[PDB]
Amino acid sequence: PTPVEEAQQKTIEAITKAINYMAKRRIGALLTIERDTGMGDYIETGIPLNAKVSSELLINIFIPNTPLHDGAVIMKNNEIAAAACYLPLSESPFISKELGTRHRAAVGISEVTDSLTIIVSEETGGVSVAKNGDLHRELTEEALKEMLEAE
Amino acid sequence: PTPVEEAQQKTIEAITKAINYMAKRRIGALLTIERDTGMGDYIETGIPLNAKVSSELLINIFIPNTPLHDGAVIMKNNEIAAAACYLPLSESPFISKELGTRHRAAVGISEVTDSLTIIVSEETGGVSVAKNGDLHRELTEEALKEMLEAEF
Ligand SMILES: COc1ccnc(NN)n1
Ligand SMILES: [Mg+2]
Repeated sequence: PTPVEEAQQKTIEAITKAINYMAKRRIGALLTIERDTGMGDYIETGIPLNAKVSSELLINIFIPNTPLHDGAVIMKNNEIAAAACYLPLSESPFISKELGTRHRAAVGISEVTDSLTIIVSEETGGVSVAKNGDLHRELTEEALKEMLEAE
Repeated sequence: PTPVEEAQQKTIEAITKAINYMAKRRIGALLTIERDTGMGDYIETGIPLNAKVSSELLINIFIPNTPLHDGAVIMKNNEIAAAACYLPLSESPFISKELGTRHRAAVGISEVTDSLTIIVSEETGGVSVAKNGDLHRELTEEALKEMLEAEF
């Protein structure tokens, strides 16, 4: 593997470790990975970080009742660009009616960008991914890894 | 003021806001500001962040029972270089006997660098600074801000 490929794999590993920790503890989380569609306007609504990715930093960001947990982390160029960012809420009538604004925000950004967003539910610890306007629910760890590698 | 001066003032405002929040809630914290003596050897022992400073990130780092809360945050100019860093423990007899590892680590790094370290006690909420081998305890918010402004 090249240094770029090793860097992507290390980032995937950091993401999945953090997601698993939060799912176990039913900590709500919202993590959007910018792709070809720029999301600077949304990044600018949050707290700037421009931080190296680590599972530890991701977990510390989403701790309940802390400054940085309310909103979305947005990742760009293999770094955490900002935390506590605003995402647009989807008006789609085809999202499961039991879900709240976290999932609607993930679907909403997925409607107007090619980004991939990961959501951890605070009600169940379930893990889902929003892309292209659809929400993929009740993912296993292997399913999430496959989506991150495919992306 | 120059951009460098404005950035310094922003970083001091972020630090003081974080320390004040943590002091009020008895959140233990250990925050070393690198000066002219390079601290790379200690930065390398922690989790790399290389992150822009904010009061919100500093507070989130030290929340008890989280991955990044144990060990020192080391700041380099206007960045949080790393968290959960090791610092050497001082054996100075002028550290109050009731104080724990955070204060001893702060004095310890202050004996081998020109850095300024801020400590929040999880027992009392009191704020102290370690510099040049000396620990100064029970600082007011004004005293801390003045110390930080004088450092730059
Ligand atoms: C890290 O990926 C995932 C997905 C679904 N559940 C979990 N852990 N309970 N991890
Ligand atoms: Mg006194």
